[PDB]
Amino acid sequence: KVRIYQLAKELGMECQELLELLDQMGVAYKSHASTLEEKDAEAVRELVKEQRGLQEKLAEEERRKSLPRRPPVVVIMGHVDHGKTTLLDYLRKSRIAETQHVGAFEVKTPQGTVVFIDTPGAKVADIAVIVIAADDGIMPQTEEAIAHAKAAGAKLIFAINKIDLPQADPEKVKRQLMERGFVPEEYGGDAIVIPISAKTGQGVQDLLEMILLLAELEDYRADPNAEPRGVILESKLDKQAGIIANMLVQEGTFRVGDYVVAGEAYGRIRAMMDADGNQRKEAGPGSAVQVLGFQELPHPGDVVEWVPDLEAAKEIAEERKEERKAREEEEKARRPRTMAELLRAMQEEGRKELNLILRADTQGSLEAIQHILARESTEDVKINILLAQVGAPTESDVLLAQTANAAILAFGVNPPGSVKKKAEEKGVLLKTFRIIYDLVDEVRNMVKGQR
Ligand SMILES: Nc1nc2c(ncn2[C@@H]2O[C@H](COP(=O)(O)OP(=O)(O)O)[C@@H](O)[C@H]2O)c(=O)[nH]1
Repeated sequence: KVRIYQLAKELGMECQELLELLDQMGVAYKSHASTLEEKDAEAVRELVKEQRGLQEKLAEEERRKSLPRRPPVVVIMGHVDHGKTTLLDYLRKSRIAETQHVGAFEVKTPQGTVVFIDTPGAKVADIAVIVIAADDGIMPQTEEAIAHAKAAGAKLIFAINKIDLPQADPEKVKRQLMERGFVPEEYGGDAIVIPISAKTGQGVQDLLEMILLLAELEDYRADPNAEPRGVILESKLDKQAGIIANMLVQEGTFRVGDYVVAGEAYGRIRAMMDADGNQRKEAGPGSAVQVLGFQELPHPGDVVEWVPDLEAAKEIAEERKEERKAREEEEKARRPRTMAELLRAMQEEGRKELNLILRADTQGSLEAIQHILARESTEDVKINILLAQVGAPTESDVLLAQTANAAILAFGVNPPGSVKKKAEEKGVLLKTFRIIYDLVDEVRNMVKGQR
C-alpha cells in the first residue's frame, strides 16, 4: 500500500519524474495520489535504481572529461651530436636569473607550459622530438630513437638542426624518413617536420607552438585529487641528504607527510624540492619534484604510488619483491641448464619457425615494430615476418594463417566485422594492441612456442 506521492518522496524522486516513469512502465494512475501494490512497491524501486546508478556512471564521465588540462611532457631523442644537449640548453635558459636538477624543467609560454625532460620505464613523455642534424642525416642512433619512441606511443616531431651551417641537406633527411615510411605532412602524410637551428635557435619557437598544438589536440588533463601517482625520473645517493629521487607527477597531488611506494622502494615524503630552488609541500601533475625521505634506491620507470600508512608501503614493496626474488632463482636455474646447452648454443641448429604478419596504421610505424622485433629473435626460435603491409586485415589472412600458422598482429587499426568473426571461428591468433610495445611484449609470449 502506497500513495504514488509518498514513494517519490521516500526515494528522493519528485513525482513529475515518478509518474513519467510509470507512464513508461505501463501501470495505471488516476492521479499522483492513486495507490500502488508493493510488487509495485518495488517494480519501480528496482527499475528506478539501475538508471540511478547508470547516471552516476556518466557523472564519473562527469569527473573524467571536465578535468583541468595538464602540462605536456616532451622528451628529446637523437644521435650523440645532432643537437640535443644544445637545444635543451636553449630551452632551459629563460629565467636568465629569474641549480640541481629534478630531471625535468619548464618553459612557460603564453600559450602554455611544457615540461621537457632533463635526464640522461613508465610512460613519462606524451611526446618525443627526434633531433636530426640537417647534415649527417639519419644515423643509427636516430632510427633507434624513433623506433623506441614509437613503441612508447609517444608522438613524434622531427627537428632538424645544424642548418645554419652551409652544408645541411634538409631534403636528404625528409627523404630518409620517406623511404622509411615516416612521410612528411608536407608531402601529404602524417609525420611532422620542423626545420630548426639550435644555436641561433631558429625553429625553437615553433617547436614550442607545435607541441602546444599537440597538447590542444589531445586535452592532456590531469585531476589533482586522484590517487596520487607519478613515475621515477632519477635516483641517487645524495652525499649529504641520503637517498634522493627525482619524480614527475602524473595524476594526483603529492604532499609532504604522504606515505609513498615505488617498486621495491618506499618512504615518507619528508621534503620536496622543485627546480626553481623553492621547497614545495604540494606537487600537482606535470610536476617534476626532487623528493627526500625514501628508504632505498628506486629504479627508473617505477611508478610512485601513494599509501596511507607506512605498513602498506612495506607490503606492496615486498609483494613486488618476493616475486622478483622468486623469478631470480628461476633463471638462477634456467640459466644453469640452457646457458651451456652448446655454450654459444650453436651446433644446436636454430630452426624454430615462428611466423606472423603485421598490419598497421602507418609504415612510419610499421617499420618500427620490426626494428624492435628484429633485435629480438634471441632465443632458440627465430621468428618470421611473413608478409607485412599496411592497414585492417584479410579473411584470406584468416585463411592465410593456415598455410601460414603465422599469427596476425595489429597496431592502430582494429579488426573487421567477421575477420574477428572468421578471425575467431577460424583458429587464427588475432591481436589488437593499444601501443606498439604491448604488441611486442606479447611477441615475447611467442618464444614459448605458443606451446
Ligand atoms: N652548425 C650548428 N651546429 C650545432 C647546432 N646545435 C648544435 N650543434 C652541434 O652539435 C654538436 C653536438 O651537440 P651535443 O649537445 O654535444 O650532442 P647531442 O646532445 O648528443 O646532440 C655540437 O658539437 C655542436 O657543434 C646548430 O644550431 N648549428
